[PDB]
Amino acid sequence: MAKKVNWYVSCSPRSPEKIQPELKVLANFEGSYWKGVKGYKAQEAFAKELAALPQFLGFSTRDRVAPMKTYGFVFVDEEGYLRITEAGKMLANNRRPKDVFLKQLVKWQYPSFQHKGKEYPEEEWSINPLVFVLSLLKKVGGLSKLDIAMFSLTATNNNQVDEIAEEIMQFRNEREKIKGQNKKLEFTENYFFKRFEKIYSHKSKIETKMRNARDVADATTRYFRYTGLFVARGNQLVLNPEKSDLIDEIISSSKVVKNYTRVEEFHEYYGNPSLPQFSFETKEQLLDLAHRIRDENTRLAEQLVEHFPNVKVEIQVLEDIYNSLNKKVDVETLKDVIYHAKELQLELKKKKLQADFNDPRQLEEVIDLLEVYHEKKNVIEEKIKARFIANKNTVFEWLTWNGFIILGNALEYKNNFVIDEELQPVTHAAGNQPDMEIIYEDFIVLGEVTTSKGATQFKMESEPVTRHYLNKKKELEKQGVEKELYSLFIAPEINKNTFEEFMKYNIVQNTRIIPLSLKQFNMLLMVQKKLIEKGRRLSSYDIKNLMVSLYRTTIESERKYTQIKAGLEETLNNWVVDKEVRF
Repeated sequence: MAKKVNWYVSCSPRSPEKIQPELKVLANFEGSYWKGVKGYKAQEAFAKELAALPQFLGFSTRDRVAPMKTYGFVFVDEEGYLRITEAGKMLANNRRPKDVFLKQLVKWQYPSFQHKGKEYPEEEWSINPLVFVLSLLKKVGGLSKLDIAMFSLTATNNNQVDEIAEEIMQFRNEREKIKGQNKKLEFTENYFFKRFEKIYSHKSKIETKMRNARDVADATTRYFRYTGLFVARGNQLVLNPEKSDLIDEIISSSKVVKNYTRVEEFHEYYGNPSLPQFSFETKEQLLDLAHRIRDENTRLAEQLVEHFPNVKVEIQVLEDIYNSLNKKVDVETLKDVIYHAKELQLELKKKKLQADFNDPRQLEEVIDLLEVYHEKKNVIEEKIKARFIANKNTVFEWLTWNGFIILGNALEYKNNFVIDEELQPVTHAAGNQPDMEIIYEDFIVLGEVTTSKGATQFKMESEPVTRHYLNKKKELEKQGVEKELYSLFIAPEINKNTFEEFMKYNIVQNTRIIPLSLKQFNMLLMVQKKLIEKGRRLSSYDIKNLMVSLYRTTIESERKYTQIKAGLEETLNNWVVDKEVRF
């Protein structure tokens, strides 16, 4: 048949936040001829402007554009011109972008204008993929990436939820009986092999399909987590329990519209970011929602403010946000207040972790997981696969960032990697950003981490770390922010040449890059764990003193690699001794 048997979240890009800067560029081409030969001039000029983005400096145009069509941001009208829908104009302008994605992905259906005709016959196809996963999870609790790959992508109709839920429950019951981890895996892989054989050099072909399903399941979890309707718990996608009422309405009102064959008519609906219109989206009920989020944020800050006065930052931001409602109480203003209020709630939740780390087992879990990264590559993959959806490179950013939260005292713990509504990690930081920026009262630390080693580490890290550092120093000067800037570079094993290159930049180009082995970083967290056991904890000054001290050693030590390396070990030990804790 021409007929496809699975749906698809493109891997270009694999994470949803990279659409917005592409779409902003594409919006400059609105009203250009875009189809057939008259369309060459515009597609070509777009290709080029898109090439200049930082995200491409460190493909076929039609492959970059396809997802923007699939999610209803853009279309080609019947006279062949490029048009940007209202959803695409909101996203280009960066207005409530997770809520734009949430409404586009809820309307997303097969068949559709992009997916119709002989390949997508109505006899087989009638599904809203995101709502299908919502309904499924109601039955099966959680789905791993592999579960999504095996069971979900090959659903082609909303009406299959009950039968696939049944099948999963029974697959988990068979697996559950199989004794021992390695036999469990074989069984899992055998079920997956046969299942996909019935669905589609032979063994080669069917393994390609399983791998494509795995790759797509990954992008699927990242786009779905971006809407906030789903979050990760361990290595499983689960429903977000803060969204239950929304998720029930979504399931109850979703639909596959029949009018998909004609472009303008289908996009007057699909391109409308007002739709679907949810019950609570009246002035009266959005007031109530804004007020409930205000109370949640108040409760969180109330409970932390005495022992963690760095919540003062979010308290003031909340006030600024809700003050808008002194001027205007219309639907659009209420939606902006709610969007920014939920963002600020996530900031309060990062500061809540400082309270959770008062429990020595929570603090020690981060230490033990960081220790996993001294093991062999294959051991790290397997241990991280069992506990996270994100790959082990992103999880190392996330663990290091938890490291900084454990140390305490920041005004802002700015992860540049993406996390979801439960603060679990999603996607690595972009190549033009440090992995995190930790902002303190009078200094700033860029956290730069890598699991890389050897020449590969020099190649991957030497230049980006120095450029991130000098870019931020220039930005701070431009903004008149007078705080001294440091970058803390952490790897399981710091390569000699990398180390030397940063020492050269500190003394020659006036950077303040401080390289610390993972072992040295974990010593810090062990220090703080021992202080908390005694009713004490590091102050902001303690952390500043460590960064200043280590920095001074980098530029004052004798120039030999082994001398600067020993100087740093000694400076670190001095600061550790000073804390009067015991190993």
